[PDB]
Amino acid sequence: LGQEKERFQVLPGRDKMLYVAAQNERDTLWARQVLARGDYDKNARVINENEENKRISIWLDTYYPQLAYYRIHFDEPRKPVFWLSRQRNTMSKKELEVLSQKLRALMPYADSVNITLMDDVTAAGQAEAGLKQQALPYSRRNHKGGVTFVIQGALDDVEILRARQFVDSYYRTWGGRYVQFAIELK
Repeated sequence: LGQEKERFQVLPGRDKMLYVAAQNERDTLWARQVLARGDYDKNARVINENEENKRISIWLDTYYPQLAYYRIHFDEPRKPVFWLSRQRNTMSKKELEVLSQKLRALMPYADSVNITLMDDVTAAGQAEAGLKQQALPYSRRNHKGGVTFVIQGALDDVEILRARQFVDSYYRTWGGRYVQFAIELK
């Protein structure tokens, strides 16, 4: 990979394909272009966290429709970590091993998929803390199966930016399936 060794990871697939793991969309596009140039399109794929999370969510929409979960993390791409709700889980260890097996089959570059339970109260508390940290007025509204944090009042361009970066960061960690943020409209 050369000077690109820090941006990308090449992983072997169970499907005999090669996977290039990228860190963002701009690297993903560029990497796909390089592939589409040397004609490796049929033999290699470029992956990223955001796309893979969307792709697996589609599959879950049809196979595990009532599933209470957060997000998959790929800090170690050969061993992704699937974050599930601790409070809202209904499945036994055996059923969770089945899910993990089916997730592995969907990600040919993954040795295994670890299912890890995450606390809902913690999920919402980390959202609250980040808003308190920036002395942002907000209302926490608890609904059935989620929480909305409504950010209130006017904010300057800097504060609008700093709040958007917090929100973006939160979603990258937790996904947008449980806690959501919104901006007050008056």
